[PDB]
Amino acid sequence: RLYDRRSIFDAVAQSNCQELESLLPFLQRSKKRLTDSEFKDPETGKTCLLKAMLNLHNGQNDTIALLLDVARKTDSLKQFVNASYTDSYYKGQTALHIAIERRNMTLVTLLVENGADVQAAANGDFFKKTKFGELPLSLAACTNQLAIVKFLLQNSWQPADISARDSVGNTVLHALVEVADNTVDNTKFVTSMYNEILILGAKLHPTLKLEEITNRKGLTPLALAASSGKIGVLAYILQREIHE
Ligand SMILES: Nc1ncnc2c1ncn2[C@@H]1O[C@H](COP(=O)(O)OP(=O)(O)OP(=O)(O)O)[C@@H](O)[C@H]1O
Repeated sequence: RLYDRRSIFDAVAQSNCQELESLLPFLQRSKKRLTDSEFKDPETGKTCLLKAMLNLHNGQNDTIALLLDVARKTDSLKQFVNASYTDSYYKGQTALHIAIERRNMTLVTLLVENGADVQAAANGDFFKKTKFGELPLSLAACTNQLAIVKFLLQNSWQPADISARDSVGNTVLHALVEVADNTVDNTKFVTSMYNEILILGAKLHPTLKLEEITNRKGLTPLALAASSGKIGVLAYILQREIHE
């Protein structure tokens, strides 16, 4: 009949609802909400949904489901599902991001249909270059996740902005170029995903001049490849760029 940060986090990660059974009335009666400070790790920002996203057997976590649901019934749902990591390492990350990272269609769908921002920028160190993509779109795109990419743009609940730009003004095409490392297998996949995107550049916005967008440096996706030295892809872009 009561719950604290750990109590919930415990069951969520344990992946059981018998101990979550009755979370709503606590929140109802205590007028506390999963959203406010108490139920977050100030260090990171892990909300109980975010713990759930990390802990999942075979891709399953029935917690996620009777959790967005308990969040929805408590007047905090858009706020709850878009919660990102307050830290400097995993800065932008939302529930949605992880679902895409973890290549989970069933979870990425049961998430945006509960109102996940499909424009949330993965702002942290984790996504940056030190050894892109940044946007749920550009991410799925770059991870080779076409089945999800389509779901993002062609979405009935919330369309992904196909011509969006991250910090450093990079679109999905830029992102792809940025990922081309010249391997037989790499060039192939980037080429395909590139093509596929431009094809959806027909059905959804036959009006958009997508090939022509400039990043913060001021390069077209082609112009990037030219300097970036991704010769394989540059050849594709140019070759296709002649209607076949
Ligand atoms: N977006 C992410 N992708 C992959 N791994 C992550 C991500 N965010 C956090 N992690 C890693 O996974 C762990 C988070 O999962 P979880 O909270 O279940 O860990 P835990 O062992 O239960 O407890 P703790 O959070 O104290 O480690 C972190 O230890 C972190 O190193």
